[PDB]
Amino acid sequence: RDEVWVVGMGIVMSLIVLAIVFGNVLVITAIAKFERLQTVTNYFITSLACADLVMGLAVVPFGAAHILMKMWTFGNFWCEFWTSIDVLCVTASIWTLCVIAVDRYFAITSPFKYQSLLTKNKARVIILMVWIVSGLTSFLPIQMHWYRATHQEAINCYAEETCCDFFTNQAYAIASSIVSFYVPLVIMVFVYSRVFQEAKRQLNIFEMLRIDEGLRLKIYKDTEGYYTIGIGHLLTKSPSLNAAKSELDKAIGRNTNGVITKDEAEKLFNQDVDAAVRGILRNAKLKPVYDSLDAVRRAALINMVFQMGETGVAGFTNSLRMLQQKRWDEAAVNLAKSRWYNQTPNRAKRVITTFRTGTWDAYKFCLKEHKALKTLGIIMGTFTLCWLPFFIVNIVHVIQDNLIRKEVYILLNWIGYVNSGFNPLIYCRSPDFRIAFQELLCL
Ligand SMILES: CC(C)CCC[C@@H](C)[C@H]1CC[C@H]2[C@@H]3CC=C4C[C@@H](O)CC[C@]4(C)[C@H]3CC[C@]12C
Ligand SMILES: CC(C)(C)NC[C@H](O)COc1nsnc1N1CCOCC1
Repeated sequence: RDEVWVVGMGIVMSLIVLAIVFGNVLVITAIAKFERLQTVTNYFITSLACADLVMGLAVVPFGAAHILMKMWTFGNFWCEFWTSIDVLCVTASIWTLCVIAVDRYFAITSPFKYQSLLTKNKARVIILMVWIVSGLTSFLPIQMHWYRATHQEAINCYAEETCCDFFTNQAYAIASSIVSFYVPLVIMVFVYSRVFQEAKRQLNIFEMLRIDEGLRLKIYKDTEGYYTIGIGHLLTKSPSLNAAKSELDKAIGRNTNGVITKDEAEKLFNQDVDAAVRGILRNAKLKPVYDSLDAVRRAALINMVFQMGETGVAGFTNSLRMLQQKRWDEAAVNLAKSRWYNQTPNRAKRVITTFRTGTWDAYKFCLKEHKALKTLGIIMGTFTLCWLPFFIVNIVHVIQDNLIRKEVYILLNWIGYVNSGFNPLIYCRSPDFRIAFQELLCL
């Protein structure tokens, strides 16, 4: 209990409280003030950040006071109430994460793909419902004293206003643990593993080419040096801006002035990728290699025709022969031994991998909408990494009470507590939240 331990642990607990509060009001302020961040996914994130803000203000400081003082100095009424809020916050967090997982599944399986089927009205209704049901399953078994144990060590701690050690009967510690944590966790891990499976299997040429070519609504110059716009649409071979601006207006049918809209860029991208497949079926050297290939490897060939041209890809006489004979790794080395690989290495390696593996693993989490699914997977993933050891030691204590000490029980609970401050830092992955944070912090 040395002076450097109590002050040392006192400082880190104080910093943990500050990092949780600051970080979460930052997230709540960002979604409430910036319209770009006003989505149904972010509505569940503000629900998650609220529980985290309640954690850092109402549970973590009183928990820190219980460790340093080695006793409870807030009475028996605030003891039960503090514990009830604590349980409510963890239940609401995992259930909102479960709701996000389900919402993301219904979105990816819908033709909208990355848009939720829920409106903002029903999303709010879903959010207050998790808090009403969580509030009922968290406050009622504690206020009614259904959680209470019948052994001497327990009953004496309830009577003492100095004690607030969570003593429970084996029935509450199993029922509340599976209903408030294990059931939403199992559903979340099973449902969110499917959203990752869907995102990868549903990858097509349109998403693949948006990864490789990108999207720039303004007229720019590519790696080759020629003028390009939208998703890899070459305008002219002429090194003249007005020459490229003239051929731009002729493609849309209006005075563009060099600026294009998403509707126009997508329309131009659709006819471009259609011209790429049209050229393959007309070219005598590319037509049989296309028929021999599979749906995913066909996209890799279309991609090559989109970038280099129909006659360009027909030059790989050896590589095309290898693709028909289905000698993927032997095709890869010849494709590596090219000017195309030297000029665009990050793009070529992905297309070459797609020919080898015959999967979308090279284009794994490359799309902006996929990064958003990865970020949400990290939010869910760290939560279970932080809470699972505490919830495992909780369902082990019921079978054998002497197997684990009280010192390791609080430590694993605090591993779950520090999670409440990680979520805001994980949102820095999104550029929308990054731009929001910088503006609110005035940097
Ligand atoms: C211990 C108890 C009293 C604290 C509970 C606090 C309640 C009132 C808070 C915590 C989380 C909150 C929700 C967080 C998310 C949203 C989405 C937002 O776009 C509209 C409001 C709404 C729906 C909030 C309403 C109020 C809410 C349910
Ligand atoms: C033990 C103490 C200090 C009250 N912390 C509670 C934990 O942070 C999490 O509590 C829970 N949230 S949802 N389900 C639970 N539990 C964990 C404890 O045993 C009963 C059910």
